[PDB]
Amino acid sequence: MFTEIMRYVLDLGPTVMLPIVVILFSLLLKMKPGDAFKSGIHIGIGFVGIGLVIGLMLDSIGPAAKAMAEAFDINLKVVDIGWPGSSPMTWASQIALIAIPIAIVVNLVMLMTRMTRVVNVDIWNIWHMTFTGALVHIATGSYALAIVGVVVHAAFVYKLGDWFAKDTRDFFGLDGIAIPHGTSAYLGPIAVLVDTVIEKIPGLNRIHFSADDVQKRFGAFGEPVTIGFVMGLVIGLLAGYEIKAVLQLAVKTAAVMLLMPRVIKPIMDGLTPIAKQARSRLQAKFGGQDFLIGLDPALLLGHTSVVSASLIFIPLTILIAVVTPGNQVLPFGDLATIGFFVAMAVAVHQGNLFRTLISGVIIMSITLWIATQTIGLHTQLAANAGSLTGDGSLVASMDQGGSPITYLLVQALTLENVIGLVAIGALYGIGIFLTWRRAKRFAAQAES
Amino acid sequence: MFTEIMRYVLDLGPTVMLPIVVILFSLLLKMKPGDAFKSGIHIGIGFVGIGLVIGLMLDSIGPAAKAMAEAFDINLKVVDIGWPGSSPMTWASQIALIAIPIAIVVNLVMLMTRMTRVVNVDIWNIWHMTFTGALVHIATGSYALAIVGVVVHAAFVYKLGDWFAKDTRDFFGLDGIAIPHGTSAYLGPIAVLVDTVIEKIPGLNRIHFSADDVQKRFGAFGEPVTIGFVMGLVIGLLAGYEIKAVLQLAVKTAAVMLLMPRVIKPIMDGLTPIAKQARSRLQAKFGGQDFLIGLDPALLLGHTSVVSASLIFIPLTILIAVVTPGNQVLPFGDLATIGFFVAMAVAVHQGNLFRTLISGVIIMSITLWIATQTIGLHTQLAANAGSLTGDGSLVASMDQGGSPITYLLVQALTLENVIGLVAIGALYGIGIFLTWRRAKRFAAQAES
Ligand SMILES: CCCCCCCC/C=C/CCCCCCCC(=O)OC[C@H](O)CO
Ligand SMILES: CCCCCCCC/C=C/CCCCCCCC(=O)OC[C@H](O)CO
Repeated sequence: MFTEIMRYVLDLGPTVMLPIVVILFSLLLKMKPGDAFKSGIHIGIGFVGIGLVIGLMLDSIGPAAKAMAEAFDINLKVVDIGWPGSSPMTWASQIALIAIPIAIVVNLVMLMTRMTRVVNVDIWNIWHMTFTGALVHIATGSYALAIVGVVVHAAFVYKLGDWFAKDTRDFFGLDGIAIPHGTSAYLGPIAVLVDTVIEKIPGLNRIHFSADDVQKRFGAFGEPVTIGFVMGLVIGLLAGYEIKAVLQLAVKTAAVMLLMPRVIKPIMDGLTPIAKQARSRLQAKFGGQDFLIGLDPALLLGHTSVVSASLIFIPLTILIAVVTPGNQVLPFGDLATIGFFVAMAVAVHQGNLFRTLISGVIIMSITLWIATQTIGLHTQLAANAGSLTGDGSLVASMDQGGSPITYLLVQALTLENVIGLVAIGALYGIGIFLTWRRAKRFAAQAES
Repeated sequence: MFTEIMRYVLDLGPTVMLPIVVILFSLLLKMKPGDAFKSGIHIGIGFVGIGLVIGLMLDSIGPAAKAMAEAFDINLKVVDIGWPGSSPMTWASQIALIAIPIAIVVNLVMLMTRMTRVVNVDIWNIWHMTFTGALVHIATGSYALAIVGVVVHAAFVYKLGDWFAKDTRDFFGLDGIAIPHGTSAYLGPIAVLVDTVIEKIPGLNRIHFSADDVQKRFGAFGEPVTIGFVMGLVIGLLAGYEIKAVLQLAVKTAAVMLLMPRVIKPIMDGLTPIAKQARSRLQAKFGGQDFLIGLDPALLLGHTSVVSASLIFIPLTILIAVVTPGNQVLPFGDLATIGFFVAMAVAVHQGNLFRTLISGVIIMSITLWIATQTIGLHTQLAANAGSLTGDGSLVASMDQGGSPITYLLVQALTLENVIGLVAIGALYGIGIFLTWRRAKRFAAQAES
């Protein structure tokens, strides 16, 4: 049955499934069988560590952030269940398993018609696409309209990996990798718009503040590890922790700033030989068709700037939630892994924390406002998965709940808040246009 | 008073308290302030990662070994509770908190009287000493004899750090570091005996199964990472796991071989700048004498040749427990980290799996046999700690329970089985004599 062969391939995990597809690629690419095996193990090993550092993030940074929001006594009565809560609900929809073959086919069609360079192999991030269908299915009521949302969610991110290819390869050091999924990509265009505006504003276009400058004025006290200690201290202090817990958390936050890059290196260390052999064999067929592998946006968290933005925005997002007019959602389950949101924002600004701070507030305010506009649809998905206890408490999430993709599609096929559609649609649409044009220059520059 | 501050110094953690001593020492050495902080933080990051990888060993390789051993739940009716059960029991003894100052004073007296060169900073593995005293207290009924056993254990392990210092540097890369605590060091004298016997037998002295020889023969299939995958497959199969869990475990058993070296390096990188400055200042004052810092035995598992033996000996330590004469103890809790038993054996035999296998079988048989002869004390150590029911189920553990130190100390002051005292004491005593000679030989070679 399709469901078993999929639910077996799904529950197999990236620890096993992804190595095999990478090994099978090298075996048919005339690579020595031992060398092909060696890469697959490293790719899986990196994912084991990636689950470990992220496990540290959600079990030490998460508890503190979840306590800061409660300590900051506000009126926000709806709690961000986060992507740890959104994904289980999304996998309970009737389109959960039918989306995975659909997304590949949209990729396969686009690959043949020369509409994408991304050959996605991360079949686990499709829950983001299922989320767009799930909320459309709830609002519209058409099984096809939900399926169409999956195709749109797939085709968009497949090009979101194309448009951020130089940013992933040159800034994050991920050659041949495209990061199409997750908040890092689909909120990327918002940052491409902000950095576009700032560059044309005089004076504002000359303000800089990179983490390298902190090390060029403080030394050991400006090193990324040291910042991970001080910021970890404040997160514990602002959460009412005792001096023991504050001191203990700070090293764990610092340990992220060192271990996280080390756990993502195995994937790069193993993917390098396969790409070069394939690049030595596919340039003579398809013709210079530099392909890209689609992987988890977790590989973007191995940047010292991203982790610094992640810890810095833990208190900021709680304040952005208060300030943001119209918001009723309290940040919670997505506060630990919040560098996912502002990841590609740092890449666009190339390290300028000044623009990263401006982008993040715009990013967080919009995602917090959108999640407030999807509380009703989100709570139905929770009920449609058994996650709604007898309380009936409103269920909302910043991940996928505040997605412009999922929102702009629902508000188009329903026409509830046209004013919301116009403002968000123009804001996101311009960002998509500017993100697409930036890649056009990049291709012409490199080729010539 | 003392108990309150002791727990606070203890509960603050190896991640927070060890940086404090390191930071203060560098400030004492007139080192730069920020340069002192950076070394302290990296050590904490090192111990954060150690807990993460040592938790993957316990939570993934553990249940696999706990499943293989369950086949023999019928013959061996006493279960090795392991160090995850022996350590808590030993921390409830009356001699627990008093053992920290007692062991530090012994180190000071031995350091001042120029009897040892180890400056132990792991005030957390002192429970091994408290275990020796506690069982002596249960057996002899004397508080003094319990304290005497603590001091004798402290004196032996402090001397064990000196005598196994070349191995920790030449074979492990832990310069200026001694590993005095743990099953690795105090069963090391057995390995020195096995090497001596084999090197005197003709033909058997010329058998080499080293890791490097494995790599040239196999290639990428003999590399440390690939070896862990293969053994992870067998461990999964022998535990009755499904095909997927066999494959999922195998990548995680290989991830330990790669991730563990990279979580201990921050401790090395933090301690290195301090060691050279301490050499620069204290050289002339202390007569050009080289000191060693005493840390956890977990830094010995960063050797790919040890993790392999930690997987190879998971089935063997079980199979040994069926043929060992007079064994009522089923290995269990210590199997996930069984490399903690044969660590220094790998260094003495210089990574020769032939001599490691012969040595390891001797060590496990002796510990399993001794663990059978210490059950009554262990079952009372649980009763006095509250970890017991009225069922009559007996408690045993190969960690500290099957310890030659605790057994020989108990059997000397009680004289229950004089035959067992003579046999274990002779083999251990001959080994200690061979171990001390090794230190004298190496020091004279250094002067040359
Ligand atoms: C630069 C590239 C990107 C450009 C992006 C431009 C803005 C996109 C927004 C579209 C929403 C348009 C309005 C949708 C509704 C149309 C009118 C309608 O049907 O309204 C019915 C309602 O009942 C009346 O009150
Ligand atoms: C290989 C090592 C060789 C060298 C080994 C050297 C050992 C030195 C021991 C000193 C402890 C002296 C005994 C201290 C016991 C005090 C007990 C006590 O307090 O007794 C009164 C109490 O009320 C009763 O319950």
